[PDB]
Amino acid sequence: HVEGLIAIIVFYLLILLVGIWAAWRTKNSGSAEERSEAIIVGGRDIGLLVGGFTMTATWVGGGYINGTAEAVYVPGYGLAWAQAPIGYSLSLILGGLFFAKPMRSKGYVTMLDPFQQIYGKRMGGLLFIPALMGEMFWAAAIFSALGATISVIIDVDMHISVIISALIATLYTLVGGLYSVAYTDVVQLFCIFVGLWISVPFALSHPAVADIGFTAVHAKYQKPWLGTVDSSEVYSWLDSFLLLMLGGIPWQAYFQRVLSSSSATYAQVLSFLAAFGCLVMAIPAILIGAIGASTDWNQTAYGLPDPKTTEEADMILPIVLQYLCPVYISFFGLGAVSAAVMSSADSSILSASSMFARNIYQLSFRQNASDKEIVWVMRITVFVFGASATAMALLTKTVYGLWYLSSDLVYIVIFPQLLCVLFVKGTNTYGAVAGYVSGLFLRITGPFKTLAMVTSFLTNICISYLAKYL
Ligand SMILES: *[C@@H]1O[C@H](CO)[C@@H](O[C@@H]2O[C@H](CO)[C@@H](O[C@@H]3O[C@H](CO)[C@@H](O)[C@H](O)[C@@H]3O)[C@H](O)[C@H]2NC(C)=O)[C@H](O)[C@H]1NC(C)=O
Ligand SMILES: COc1ccc(C(=O)NCc2cc(C(C)C)no2)cc1OC1CCN(C)CC1
Ligand code: NA
Repeated sequence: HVEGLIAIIVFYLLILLVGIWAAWRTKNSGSAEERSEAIIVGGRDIGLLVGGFTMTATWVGGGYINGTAEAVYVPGYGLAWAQAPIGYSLSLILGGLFFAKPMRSKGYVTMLDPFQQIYGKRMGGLLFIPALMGEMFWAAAIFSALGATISVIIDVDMHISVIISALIATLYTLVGGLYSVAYTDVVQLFCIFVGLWISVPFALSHPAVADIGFTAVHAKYQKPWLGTVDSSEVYSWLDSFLLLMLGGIPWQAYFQRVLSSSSATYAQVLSFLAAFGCLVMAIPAILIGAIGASTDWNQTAYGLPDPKTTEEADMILPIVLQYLCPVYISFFGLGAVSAAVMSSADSSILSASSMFARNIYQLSFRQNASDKEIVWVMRITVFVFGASATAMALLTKTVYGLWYLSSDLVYIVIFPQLLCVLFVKGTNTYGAVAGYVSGLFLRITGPFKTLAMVTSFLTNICISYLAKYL
């Protein structure tokens, strides 16, 4: 109620102030005669602390902490079917092991730079379409989820909340660039960590909560929360896991921090330190889900209808932090959830705008452009993309339907091409078109998600080698 609103106002004011202050601090830190790169790659000196904070904050936002508890709470699901915490960590480990050093060693600026140099500028432009939709729909889904969460916590209609959040996210982003985004994520990580880890001890001691050890393997009010994977569901489980594991890498939000580190060796340690952070920040969510599963919602104020019978199972974590915690701590908990839902919007906006500013506007349409023109183009693009994302979140009712399609398209199309450029020699632009056509055809017409990725990958190689033989 009042405590939640007081937390939100303070948190957003602090974030705005830090974002503005970072721009003043770091306006002069860059190549003095190349201002276009200073707002994209950041001057190529970010250490272990700031890098480790921002890389962790990128991957631990969105629906992570609010859908990790829901999977544990809902009967028929459990720890077996909560695959985000393990998918993200394995994706980060694989990235740091195999992809991070080669990309940073060659000193690229954007993810599309490898493609345009070998395949061609036209093919680099064609691969811009799948990425831009993903970056512009992840932000829309995040904005919708934030509105839902805030309308549950307090009563302010979705429009004002989403508009006020999006304006603040865009304002410091266009003013600062990468440095504001990186310096504003330390506050978010500290808020989330402190709130969740101070809330969890108080919830566990409520008289209504039972023993989470006994509930895990024995049924008291509902089915055990460890879960079970049936013999029929093995392949669906593997496909769902592989989507997150092998589809989180080919994103520019990830490659904007791999390419902005001091050296190749410091671009691996950040991934290895973010893999640990993803696991560290997921334990309180699992614990809150287990609490919610073990609780008896008849002595608390929520009333006899259980949250999953009233059809509020997406908001189990706010309900626990509100009803099973004292107000002093509920303040910190609600601030933490509000910080958690908002984490990965600015990174997506900056990632979407940087590629259009560099690869599309500069390198293809207008090569002969000064740095001032490109700076203004980047700022205008940031504003337009933020406005478009907010409008899509508020008006259209098909945000998730398009997010699901774009997520599949990225994993089926972009990932096979990245492997081919980085690790396979002899590839041509005659096989890139074949892969791009074959993946799209199978996705649109008709586990078939992973089989399309292998068909897209294996059609890239055979045609490219065949074209050499003609
Ligand atoms: C949920 O909480 C309620 C309290 O809000 C409790 O319900 C208890 O259930 C007992 C049944 O063992 C009931 O007691 C009976 O009440 C009738 C009148 O309706 C009376 O004629 C009987 O002699 C007997 O006392 C009553 O509904 C209620 N009892 C008390 C003392 O509150 C209980 O804690 C929980 N119930 C469930 C179904 O989860
Ligand atoms: C194929 O790539 C992904 C597939 C699924 C997810 C995922 O988060 N799913 C659960 C979910 C939904 C929601 C709502 C907001 C809609 N919040 O969480 C994320 C994926 O890539 C991200 C990986 C981290 N970073 C690079 C951004 C992209
Ligand atoms: Na961020």
